[PDB]
Amino acid sequence: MSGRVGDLSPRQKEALAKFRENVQDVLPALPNPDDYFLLRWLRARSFDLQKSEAMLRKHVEFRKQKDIDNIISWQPPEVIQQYLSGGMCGYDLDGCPVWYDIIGPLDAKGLLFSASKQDLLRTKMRECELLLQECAHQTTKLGRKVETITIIYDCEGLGLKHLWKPAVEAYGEFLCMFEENYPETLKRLFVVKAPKLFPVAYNLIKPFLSEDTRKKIMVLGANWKEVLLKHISPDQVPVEYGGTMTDPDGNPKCKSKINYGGDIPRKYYVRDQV
Ligand SMILES: CC(C)=CCC/C(C)=C/CC/C(C)=C/CC/C=C(\C)CC/C=C(\C)CC[C@@H]1OC1(C)C
Ligand SMILES: [Cl-]
Ligand SMILES: [Cl-]
Ligand SMILES: [Cl-]
Ligand SMILES: [Cl-]
Ligand SMILES: [Cl-]
Ligand SMILES: [Cl-]
Repeated sequence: MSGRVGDLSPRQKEALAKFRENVQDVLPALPNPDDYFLLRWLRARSFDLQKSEAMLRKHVEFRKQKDIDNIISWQPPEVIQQYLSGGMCGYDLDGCPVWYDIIGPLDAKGLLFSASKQDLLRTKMRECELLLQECAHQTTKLGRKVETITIIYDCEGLGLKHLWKPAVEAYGEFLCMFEENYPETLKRLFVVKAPKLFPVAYNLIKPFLSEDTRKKIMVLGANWKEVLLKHISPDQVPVEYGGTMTDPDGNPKCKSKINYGGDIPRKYYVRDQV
């Protein structure tokens, strides 16, 4: 029993009806408060009515404090726009948007020396909202509900520089934000090209992850391209990641969609310590 629309148990259906009744005062100000929306919060707290309501009400306050309704129109500062890696590229075989994270070339120190933690976190919030918006568009296009995302997490080049304490702490703040505000949004996360340092790095961030997220993390081995193509059509995957997708100009990295980071020029630095 999956706890999804169309599949609910009698106890889950009853809990959903009570939940909607209990939180109806905040629904008008939420985006599309359909059963699918409500059930994300209920599944995240195992249909505990008190905990689910507390989680949703905290999210309502987050949306207000961070101006989430208007965040898609907020373009990050130059250093972040140019050097914060990652991007949305393609859809998986079930129609879910795919997000690429590119860790190796990420200059975490340069970013923290060039941008406020608040603007870095706001940029990550905006990414979440962009992905949810793409899910809504896919839902309309496909005529069935699309509400999760697939992540390709490229750990090639992961190194000790990424485990600088302020970077780990800032990333943990992002992860907590994700868990508290975007529950039940991750479908699967594929870690590719992980080096030997990966288990230590993973242990540093596990404290910030939910058990639900941990269950969805799949660490791939040498045959990672093959595995990706079992989940995503080749025409939806960059050549760089085993597919046939390119930028319009032929570039196999699909850089028009995916930012590949890089070391941040000193002209962007705004502080000398963090
Ligand atoms: C993200 C923010 C707030 C600022 C950007 C600059 C910055 C602080 C970068 C942090 C660098 C850093 C600590 C990268 C983390 C490396 C940790 C790993 C490779 C372990 C694996 C991490 C996983 C599986 C978490 C994935 C989370 O579920 C996700 C939301 C994708
Ligand atoms: Cl520039
Ligand atoms: Cl210290
Ligand atoms: Cl260990
Ligand atoms: Cl563990
Ligand atoms: Cl599988
Ligand atoms: Cl420079």
